[PDB]
Amino acid sequence: RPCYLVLSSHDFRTPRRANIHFITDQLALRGTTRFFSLRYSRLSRMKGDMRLPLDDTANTVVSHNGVDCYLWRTTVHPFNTRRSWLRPVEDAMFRWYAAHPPKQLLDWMRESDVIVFESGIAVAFIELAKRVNPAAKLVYRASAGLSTINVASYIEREFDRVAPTLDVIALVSPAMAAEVVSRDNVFHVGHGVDHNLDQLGDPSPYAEGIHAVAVGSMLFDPEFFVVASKAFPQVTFHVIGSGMGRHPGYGDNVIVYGEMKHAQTIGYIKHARFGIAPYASEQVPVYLADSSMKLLQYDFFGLPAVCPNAVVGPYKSRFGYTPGNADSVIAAITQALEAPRVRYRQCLNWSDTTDRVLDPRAYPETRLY
Ligand SMILES: O=c1ccn([C@@H]2O[C@H](COP(=O)(O)OP(=O)(O)O)[C@@H](O)[C@H]2O)c(=O)[nH]1
Repeated sequence: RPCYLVLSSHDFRTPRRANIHFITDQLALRGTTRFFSLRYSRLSRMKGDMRLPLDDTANTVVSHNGVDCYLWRTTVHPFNTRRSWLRPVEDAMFRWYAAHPPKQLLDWMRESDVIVFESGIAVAFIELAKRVNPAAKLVYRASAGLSTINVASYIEREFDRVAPTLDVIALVSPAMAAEVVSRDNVFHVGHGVDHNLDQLGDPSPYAEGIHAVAVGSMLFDPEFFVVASKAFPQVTFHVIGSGMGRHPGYGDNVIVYGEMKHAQTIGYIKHARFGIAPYASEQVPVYLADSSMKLLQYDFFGLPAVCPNAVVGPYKSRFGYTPGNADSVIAAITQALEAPRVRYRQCLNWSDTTDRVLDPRAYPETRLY
């Protein structure tokens, strides 16, 4: 039993699990498992961080589902000011941040056999991990491209600097490789799915009729549903965890649900006629076609999908539209309604995914070079 440390600006305790949470669940099955949460400060708090409900636990270890969680709270955290004249202040703050890890981080690094750094702020601690524990296998999990996150220049330069020294760079999408300045240690590992997705998919939340589903708040475009619901009165749109309420534009054929536990979303997904990834913008990375979690979930079931053209990507059963263009929304839906359900996409479970995250060389198909 190996001991894992995950560094991320997620916190493991926050209710909507992201990819790193699912991986972390798998790590917790394999060995000790600590999740150290970064980029959280007093500043964070006065800006609406998802982690604020955890604030009274800050800087202490809390056990959550077999994971040791630590939300690091500093007074300020370094960030992209987005003003290129403020750069040397940024560099200063990132250097300062990186130079002042808490003892708990250092201890956890020392205790770890494997340290996973999620793309983002965690980059600032890769070198530190190498110094603290050169025996630790250093796994960078690229949930997102650095440029997409729009990290400070410091983090890009630092990532570029340290990236070759990482044991594993596990890209969610090969499309991320262009901006990763390393080769021999760069691997492709999607997105897992729950090993029991098919069992979770039964029963059925839906009565008779045609049901379409959207799950998730990422770039949530209510206007999609404004148009789609009006244009398709015979379709019931199930809008789950959109991060917002009932937009006044929604037709009565839209059902708006609060955030739903992942396992419970699945029946809504499996038994839908088609799913929707209503990203409000096409100013999105090319990799989002691969990295979108909801689209992966639809894909698992072969659920035809309506999504912006920019995230259709190299996939069947995705019908692109232009956000804000009613005609294209209607055309895409019209096609989705008639698309057959076929499981085109191979979806490894989270356990098999985590295996390849940790030892991609044992699975040579993951190699990008
Ligand atoms: O109330 C919710 C909202 C989101 N999700 C899931 O959370 C993941 C991420 O959703 P988000 O929109 O934030 O990102 P995306 O899927 O579009 O990448 C997706 O698999 C959703 O299916 C969920 O289970 N319940």
